[PDB]
This record gives sequence, structure tokens and C-alpha cells, in this order.
Amino acid sequence: AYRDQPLGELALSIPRASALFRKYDMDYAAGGKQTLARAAARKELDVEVIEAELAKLAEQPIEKDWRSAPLAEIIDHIIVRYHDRHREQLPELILQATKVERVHADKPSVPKGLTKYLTMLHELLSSHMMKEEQILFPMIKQGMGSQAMGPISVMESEHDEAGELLEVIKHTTNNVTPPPEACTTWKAMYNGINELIDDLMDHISLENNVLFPRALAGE
Ligand SMILES: [Fe+3]
Ligand SMILES: [Fe+3]
Repeated sequence: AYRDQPLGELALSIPRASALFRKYDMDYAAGGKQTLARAAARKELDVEVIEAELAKLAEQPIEKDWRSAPLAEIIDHIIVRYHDRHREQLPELILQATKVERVHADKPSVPKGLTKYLTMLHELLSSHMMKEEQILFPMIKQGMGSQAMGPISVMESEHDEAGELLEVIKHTTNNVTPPPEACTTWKAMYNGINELIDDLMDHISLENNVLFPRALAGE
């Protein structure tokens, strides 16, 4: 019956379900309202297998369940756990990609364009996180979340843009899989990319699937 539940709710209730969905390239973050059934069908996946994997994960509860946590605590968590980390992650990745694209320019597997797309993502996240921290999050903390349809819709649109950039970054890097000739810096950079993707999806998931709907509902 997991297939009839939304991707977002599964990711938020089952430990490491997020990483399972990442493995299947299912967008539980911006597309978290869609059922696992619909997502698995769009990708021609055996949904029974996925339900078995989720059942194994669900043997234990999620260590921290944010679905019912105070919105102020969710906001403060987002800022430290995700916003502050993205601010450090992206500059480092941009410099690594520049070095990789230069040093391995001749090699056929080099992820040409990676720096460009990381820079685009960094520019988007920088302004985006500033708008949330300076406009939307204070509004929610003040209790005006029920009036935030406009601002939230803008943020969710920017989340979609970030999702599109993540898709290009994954394609450019053969789904963040380095070639055999990959140097240490190359492999380390891909590990950092996967960490960024993991974090940004959980980050967007927490906003799209918990903070924003609960704020709009007046919680
Ligand atoms: Fe955010
Ligand atoms: Fe956001």
C-alpha cells in the first residue's frame, strides 16, 4: 500500500527512503505530492520491489520526524543544516569543477559545462535563500503564514528551477558517476556533488512538503 502514499510523506516518515528515491531518480522534493505508484509508473519501475525496500527501511521510525515539529524549529534547522551548508558547498564545488574541466579538458569523459551549471545554481540559491531568510521565514515566524500564498508560490517556482539545474548537473556527470580515469579531485568532487544533491532535495522537501503547507494552513 506504500504505492498509494505521496512520495513526500514516505520520505518524511521512513528513514533513508530519501536515498532510495534518489537511487530511482524520483523527485520527492518538488514532486512530493505525487504517489509512489504514479512515480514508479512514469519510470516503468517494479513498484512491488520498491515497496519491499521501503518496508525494510520502515522497520525503524525516522530518527527525527519534522512533520509535526514547530515551524520555528523547522526554519532554524533549515538555516543551519541546509542554507549555511549550501553557502559553503557550492563555492568549493565551483572551484573543483573549474580545476577538473581544465586539467582533464582533453579527456572524453570530462564534465564540460559543470562549472557553468554549478555557478547558475549558486547564483539561484544565493538570492533564493536570502529571500526566504529575509521575507518568508520571518513572516511564518510572526504567524502570517496563512497569508503567504504568493511568496510561497514564488519560492516553489524557484525550487523547480533548482531542480532543473540538478537534472543538468546529473546528466553532465553521467549521473554523478566518475570514469575509471578519474583522479582524486575528480572523485572527491562527485562525492561533494552527490552530497549537495542529497542535501538540497531534503531541504526542498522539508519546505515544499512540511513548512509551506503547514504555514498556509495556519499552523
Ligand atoms: Fe530554503
Ligand atoms: Fe527554498
